[PDB]
Amino acid sequence: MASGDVERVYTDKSRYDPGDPVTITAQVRNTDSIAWTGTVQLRIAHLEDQVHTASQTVTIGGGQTEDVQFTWTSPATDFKGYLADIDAGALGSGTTAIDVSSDFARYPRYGYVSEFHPDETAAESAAKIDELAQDYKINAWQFYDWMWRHETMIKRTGSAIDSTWIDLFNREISWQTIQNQIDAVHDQNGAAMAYAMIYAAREDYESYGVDSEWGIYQDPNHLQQLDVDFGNNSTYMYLFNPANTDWQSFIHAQYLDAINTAGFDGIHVDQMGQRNNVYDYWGNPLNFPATFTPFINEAKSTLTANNSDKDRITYNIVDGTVDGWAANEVSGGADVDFLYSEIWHLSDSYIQLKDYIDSLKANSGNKAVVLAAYMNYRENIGDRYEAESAALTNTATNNNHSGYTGSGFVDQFADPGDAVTFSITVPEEGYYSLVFRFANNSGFTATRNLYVDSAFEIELPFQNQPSWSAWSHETWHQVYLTPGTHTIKLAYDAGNVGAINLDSLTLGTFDPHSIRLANAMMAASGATHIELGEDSQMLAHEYYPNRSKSMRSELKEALKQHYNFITAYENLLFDPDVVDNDSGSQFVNLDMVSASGDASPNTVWHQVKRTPEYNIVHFINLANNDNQWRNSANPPTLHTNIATKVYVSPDETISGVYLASPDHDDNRTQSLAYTTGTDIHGDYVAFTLPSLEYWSMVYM
Ligand SMILES: [Ca+2]
Ligand SMILES: [Ca+2]
Ligand code: NA
Repeated sequence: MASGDVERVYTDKSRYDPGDPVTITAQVRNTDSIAWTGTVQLRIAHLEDQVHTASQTVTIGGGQTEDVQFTWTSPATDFKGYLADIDAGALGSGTTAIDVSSDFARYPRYGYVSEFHPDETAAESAAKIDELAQDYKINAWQFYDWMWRHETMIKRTGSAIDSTWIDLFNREISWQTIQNQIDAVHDQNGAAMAYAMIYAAREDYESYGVDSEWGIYQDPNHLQQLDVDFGNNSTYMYLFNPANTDWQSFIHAQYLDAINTAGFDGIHVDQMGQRNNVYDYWGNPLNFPATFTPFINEAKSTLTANNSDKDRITYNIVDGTVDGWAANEVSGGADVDFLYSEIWHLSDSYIQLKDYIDSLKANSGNKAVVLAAYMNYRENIGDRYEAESAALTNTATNNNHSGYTGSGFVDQFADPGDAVTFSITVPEEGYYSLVFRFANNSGFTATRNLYVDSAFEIELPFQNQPSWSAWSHETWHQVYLTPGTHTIKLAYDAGNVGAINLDSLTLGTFDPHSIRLANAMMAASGATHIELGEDSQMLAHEYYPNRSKSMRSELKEALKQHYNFITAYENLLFDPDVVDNDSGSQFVNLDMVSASGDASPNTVWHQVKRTPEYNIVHFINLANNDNQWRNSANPPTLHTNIATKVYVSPDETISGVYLASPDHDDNRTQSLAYTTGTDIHGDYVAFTLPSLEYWSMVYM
């Protein structure tokens, strides 16, 4: 009785040049008591075609996990996704995608780095980079808030680069850590993109060589420069004019310093979004969104002159939507290598988001599109533990303010020696986000010390709110926990301040249902999603270090599948020749399953696309859910054996009907039996979809 499983399959790089050798590794576990000897088979497909096989005999000891490796010379034709399948017979199987692309900008799969601690060792830097590359095919990383000051990015004493420096939120950043992450990125053939603002400088900017004549103002008399107040009467960002050629000259030299000193491949240029009624120093009104494209193009040219292998650029189109602010200007005129857009509430539905991605493509000559679209934003979702049901220590229960959940909340939480002790149960080893719902109208920030299984973790702040009924869940802390029972104690110890009312503790959890639907919708429309970073953290908020939610292992598995599916089938998703097919919503029929062509709520949404070689039908299952992409969702209504008709041209040629999904069979393509026929409505191909859970793709 042989037994086991392939735990992980990955490649040595997230991207390859045509002709590069690819090393594919199956991590194969023998779960039997004794050693297994057997054949392990590699099959590599390109879409429906089997292109390579290989075989070897291996022995794997009882209870052991062994890396089984194959090597493959990638074919010499550029821009090709493949699927590598490793079959170990009785010990199971697994797949991974292979991406052959000379230019990552064609198929960006963008993640992030936000943590640059001195105590992060090279091995830890390499492990978080390697995990993202291996499991999600990430080929580019945005290094978020690596810089010292927004206008002076590397901190120097004379000509020596400081070993560490302190960022705008008082975080300690190590130069060596940044460098080690960059090298680990390059070891995956990745691109390392340096975050920077288009137009920002920190306080006292006159001392760092920046002229206040370059700024932008709320009035024509240069009185009030546009700023961001961080609310401590000290830390500000001041805004400047992207059209001003001296600001350009200063800030583009900083970009080059980042390229040349750290080895970044390019610049991720951010902005704050829509500002109205804006003036330069001299009191001239600015067409503000029209300044961005000249800045970007000059930036691109400056970067290309410095180093044409490390000249990458993108610019964040904030609050993206059809004809949104700066959207047509940037997508239609700016030499970004790929488009990037932060989505807020002007494209809330699937179809609105689709319409936006389509317009970015049409404007830009089918550039890649990456979307920042923070899933489940501000939802206090996950396992909830009510504070009034916890173990109380010199604190009591009450109900005399509006807005609590459960039967009440903890109050008389104002003195040293007072505490609240939650007793939680977690189903697996991993990160858990402790999210505290509380009130505080003390007039000032309160603080408590947090303890986990009796041992001190950290001191947490609790911001003051306008009233005792304005609750907040914006105090959170992530911890790493083993399965089963744990104790979570919030304490007023000596040296803590303020009174607070405590509603609950929630284990902040990303919802997989929404996340899988959104990712499917974006990929079916030709965009990817910046969401993964660090050691499989996910973006919960625009400030990337926010850990207010954590992913559970079932979501991490689904994301691995999804991210490999969009790499292996990248030629049917993101190539410039992938276009919507003109025909409307009676192009496709699903017998006795409600469907739409327009992402209607509670329907199987079908979308028909085509290349020169293939016709493509996407099915995205919105059954049991609405049409809004961001918000947590129900499990979709599972469908089985859907009698499907796809109406086709009488001319069009048809060799077979192929099915693949990130939901079933490790992204492998399945050939489906089908018939051709004609009826009242026209010529069709008929076939049965065996199942539909989130997203299935049929090609022919
Ligand atoms: Ca409560
Ligand atoms: Ca929804
Ligand atoms: Na139907």
